[PDB]
Amino acid sequence: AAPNFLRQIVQADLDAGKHAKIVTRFPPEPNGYLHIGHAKSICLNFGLAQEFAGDCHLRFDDTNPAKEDQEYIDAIEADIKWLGFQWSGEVCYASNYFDQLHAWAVELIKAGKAFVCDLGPEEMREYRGTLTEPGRNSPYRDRSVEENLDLFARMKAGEFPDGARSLRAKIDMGSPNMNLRDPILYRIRHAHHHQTGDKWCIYPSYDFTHGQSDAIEGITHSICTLEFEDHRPLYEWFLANLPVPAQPRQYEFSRLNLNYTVTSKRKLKQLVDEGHVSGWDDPRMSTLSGYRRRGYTPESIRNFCEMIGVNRASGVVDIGMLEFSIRDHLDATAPRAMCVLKPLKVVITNYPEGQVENLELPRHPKEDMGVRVLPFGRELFIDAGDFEEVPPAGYKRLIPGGEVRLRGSYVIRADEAIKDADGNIVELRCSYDPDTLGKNPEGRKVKGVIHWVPAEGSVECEVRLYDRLFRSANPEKAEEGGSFLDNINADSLQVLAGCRAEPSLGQANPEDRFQFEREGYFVADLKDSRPGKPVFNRTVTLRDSWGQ
Ligand SMILES: [Cl-]
Repeated sequence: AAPNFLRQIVQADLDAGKHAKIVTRFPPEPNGYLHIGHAKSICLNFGLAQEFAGDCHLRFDDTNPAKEDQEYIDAIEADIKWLGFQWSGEVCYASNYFDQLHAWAVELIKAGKAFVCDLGPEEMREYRGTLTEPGRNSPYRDRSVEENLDLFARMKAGEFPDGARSLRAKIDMGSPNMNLRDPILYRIRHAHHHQTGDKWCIYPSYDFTHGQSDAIEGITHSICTLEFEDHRPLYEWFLANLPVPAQPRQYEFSRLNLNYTVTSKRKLKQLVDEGHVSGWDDPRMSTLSGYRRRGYTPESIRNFCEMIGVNRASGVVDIGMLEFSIRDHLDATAPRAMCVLKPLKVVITNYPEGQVENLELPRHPKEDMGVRVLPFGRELFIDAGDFEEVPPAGYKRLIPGGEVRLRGSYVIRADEAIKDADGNIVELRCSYDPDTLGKNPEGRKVKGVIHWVPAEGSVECEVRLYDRLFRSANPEKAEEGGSFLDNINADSLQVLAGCRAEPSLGQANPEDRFQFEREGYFVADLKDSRPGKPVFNRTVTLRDSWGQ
């Protein structure tokens, strides 16, 4: 619903009679798992290309030599495919461009627009200056082209140890823009690269790789977050001073800032490494893997991204919007079922023992989704919460001598509560009114309707009740001497054993989603569900409990 300024930019080109296909890219570093914030970038880059029949590349920004790239490459590809998108052509890797990048660096040296600098980090930082205090030229800035070429070649050949010298662009140490103050282009690092192995011991900087990768790929619209807005002059400087094959243009959008959420790599790691969650794909984690395992649908995430739009204004999005999105999608699309979370045995005293009625309940109140068969008979389970000896005001379920409707079934009456030696109710003996199937009793009213399952045929199962991992809107903000862990929601997970699902749920497959009557929306966990024995995660409650 909200405006998307990039959509309007592309449409204006069309309105002006321009027919060039758009080419976007999603360019993550393969060094972390994606989170919900990345879904906005994914929906933006792939979605724009889809909308206008262009291309979106997947590019791994793998310029850094690291050991565990493949783990992250695989996970990132799986998230993108799960969201339903497809990159055009082959997967791209920034490391594929190392030869060309090095060639272009030599061109800058030859044009007197780059130099080899020997300054150590202390001097390098001191010479850099600040936004208010202008920097100083490196003492090596006036090296000859010949000397720069020789030193750079010797860097590439592996002559010097890590950090001994770097190649820098020669721009302006007095620039009000820090990125134009002779930025580093190459550093020495003797390290094995996941793609190119031991071939390189010089590696290019983010800025030297970024726009040049875009040009090589023929990117038309290079989309990044506002964090890199002040990099645009440098992005443009390289394109203006290199014989690049294309002139991609950079656009910046405001990142997704959800409340109640942590997305920072270091805090996520601590949550995982210290056992606050089960792993990176814990249903409470803001990872895309976590969101999937929670039961969110790709539709709900794409719908949410569409709803918040794309703009250049920083601002917080309430996580209730995302919770609404999955609520809305599952309300419309998910089959209904009954699962008794806290079972209480019920005996229908005037129901003939050994007899059964096979009631048929629609899987959806509106869609043509078939029926579930619910055997009704003498032995049932209801939720223990739906009977009270001493009811609170407004209570609408079972009380002693009182009635309740069983969903899609009969009106029953609580006639005797059986208690154990400790005073716990272990059985509720009820009568039913055989004239009430699909009919209200004549001359009296029944206040409430509850879910229920047959005792014989119910599926025993584990149900995990999930809620927000954090209980405050800005969890990273803590009191003096505290941390973000102080804001953890102690009620974020409740594991229930011995729940009683209707028989039809015995045929649930991993990732099947349901509305559990009067309880919420649930998914059969993709890892722990096995045939005949689902394990259910609560995806979201029926209605908002947190407010805003
Ligand atoms: Cl860098």
